[PDB]
Amino acid sequence: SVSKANVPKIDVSPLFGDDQAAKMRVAQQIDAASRDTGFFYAVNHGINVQRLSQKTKEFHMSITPEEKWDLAIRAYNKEHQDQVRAGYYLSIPGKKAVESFCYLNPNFTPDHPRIQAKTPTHEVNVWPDETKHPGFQDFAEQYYWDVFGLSSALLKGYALALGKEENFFARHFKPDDTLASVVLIRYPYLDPYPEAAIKTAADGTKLSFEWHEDVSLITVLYQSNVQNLQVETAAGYQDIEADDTGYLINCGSYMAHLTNNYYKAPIHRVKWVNAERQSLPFFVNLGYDSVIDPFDPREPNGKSDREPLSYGDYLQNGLVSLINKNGQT
Ligand SMILES: CSC[C@@H](OC(=O)[C@H](CS)NC(=O)CCC[C@H](N)C(=O)O)C(=O)O
Ligand SMILES: [Fe+2]
Repeated sequence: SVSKANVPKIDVSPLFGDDQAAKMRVAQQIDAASRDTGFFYAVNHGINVQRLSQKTKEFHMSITPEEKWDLAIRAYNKEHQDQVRAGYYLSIPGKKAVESFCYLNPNFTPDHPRIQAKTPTHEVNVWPDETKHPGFQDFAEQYYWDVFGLSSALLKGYALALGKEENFFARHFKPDDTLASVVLIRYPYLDPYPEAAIKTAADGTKLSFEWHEDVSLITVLYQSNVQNLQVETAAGYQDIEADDTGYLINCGSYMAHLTNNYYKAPIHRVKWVNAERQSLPFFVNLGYDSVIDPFDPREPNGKSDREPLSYGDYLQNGLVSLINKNGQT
């Protein structure tokens, strides 16, 4: 009774290469999707998503309660005051179904100047014991760089789409300083599924996570093949078809700011489904001091009545606001 959202598949492979005309034809497809529902699937992205899913499953299904406390963010473990972002986010049986593991830039090491300075939103990742999870830390760090590479290519396409040179965003998206994160979200099957863990939208739809815009520049998402996402359009909420072979891409509210809402950050939500599944976002965040001057591609002089906002300010406020709105995940 809900209609299907228009979410085109775009072959992004030309964004990795040097065929400028072909990159422009990709850019156009990105422009079109961004102005329509705000979602598309990136196909021919080069990443082994089946192996991602398998390694992620192995982790989620083998990590023990003892380990989850030992890795827990501050919201679950007061001993871990430095873990605001990175670490384990516990479920609460009977009340909260979702659980997840977040990690940041592998280059945020104890000697990183921003870690030394204790700058907000920068943390050193926590990992489980290697002997209990062999290969996991190395797999996950490598995945960070594989999805970083895809995101750089995507950002070349968004820049071209907006009438800019292809490095317009990508120059602010750097291995040594990016605030990008990976989140490995487990949405469990539960029998019985507690009502407490199911939210209800104003329209009656049962949800697992309420409506929101993403806190990102763009978001680069892998999910299992279980339909769950909806996007608000002018025709109401529409269902996003699942595709476990591609990456679902959308703009976050930083892109909306920079573009004066020419590329809106689409409002979307997560339907409740009683299915064991994965939601594995990569949030494309810039550096803490990155500032892009806002502009408007619908105005002849390109000028915007919005003020510049540094990415670090944006991100810290955004993540707090999202927790206030939709709850601690
Ligand atoms: C379809 S919304 C994507 C995913 O939800 C999230 O990841 C939500 C909404 S985008 N994001 C967050 O909670 C922000 C996580 C930020 C992360 N802890 C960080 O520090 O970067 C889900 O529930 O499937
Ligand atoms: Fe989201």
